[PDB]
Amino acid sequence: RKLTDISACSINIFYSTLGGSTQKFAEHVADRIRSSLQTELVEILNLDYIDLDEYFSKGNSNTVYLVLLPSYAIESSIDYFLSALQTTIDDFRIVARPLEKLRGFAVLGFGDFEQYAGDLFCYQAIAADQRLAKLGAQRIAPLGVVNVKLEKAQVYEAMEAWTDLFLQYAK
Ligand SMILES: Cc1cc2nc3c(=O)[nH]c(=O)nc-3n(C[C@H](O)[C@H](O)[C@H](O)COP(=O)(O)O)c2cc1C
Ligand SMILES: [Mg+2]
Ligand SMILES: [Mg+2]
Ligand SMILES: [Mg+2]
Ligand SMILES: [Mg+2]
Ligand SMILES: [Mg+2]
Repeated sequence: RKLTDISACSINIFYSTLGGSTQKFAEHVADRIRSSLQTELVEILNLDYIDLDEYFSKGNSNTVYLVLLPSYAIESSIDYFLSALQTTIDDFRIVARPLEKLRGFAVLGFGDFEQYAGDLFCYQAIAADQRLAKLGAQRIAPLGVVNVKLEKAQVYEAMEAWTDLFLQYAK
C-alpha cells in the first residue's frame, strides 16, 4: 500500500477559512490524496472547531499533518491557531518537541499577491510552517504559496502540483 510507502498511518488535512475558499481547496487536495494513495485514511479538520491541544500539544505517531491556511491582515480566527502553537512552544508544562512522533508536516499557504505583496503575502502560513517545525514535527516538504489572484485554473494547478510534490517528498 502507498500509505505505508510514505511511512504514515493516516493523513490529517487542517484548514482555516473565512470566505470559504480554503475549505473547498482542502476538500480538493484531500480527494487528490485519497486517489493517489488509494486510501480512505484522510481526515479534513477545520482548525476553528477542533480541540487544538488534542492535535498540536500531542500527536498520534506516524500521522502526516497538512496545513492549508489563508492569511488575513485583519484580526481573525487564524490568529488564535498561531497563538495556540506559540503557547505550546513556550509552555513549560508541555515537554519540548511534542510532535516529534508524527510522520511530519507540510504547509500550503493561500494569499493575495496583488494587494499583499511583500511581508504580508501568506504571512500566517509562513508563521505556521515555522511553528510546526519548532514543535518537533519533521518538515516533509517546503512551504507552498498560492496567489489566489491568478486565474482559478492556475490556482488549482498550483495546489495540485504542490500535492503531487508533497507525495514525492513523502516517499
Ligand atoms: C480583509 C482581507 C485581508 C487579507 N490579508 C491578506 C494578507 O495579509 N496576506 C495575504 O497573502 N492575503 C491576504 N488576503 C487574501 C486572502 O488570504 C485570500 O483571499 C484567501 O484565499 C482567503 O481564503 P478564505 O476564502 O478561505 O477565507 C486578505 C483578504 C482579505 C479579504
Ligand atoms: Mg476556519
Ligand atoms: Mg484560499
Ligand atoms: Mg488574521
Ligand atoms: Mg497564507
Ligand atoms: Mg511546509
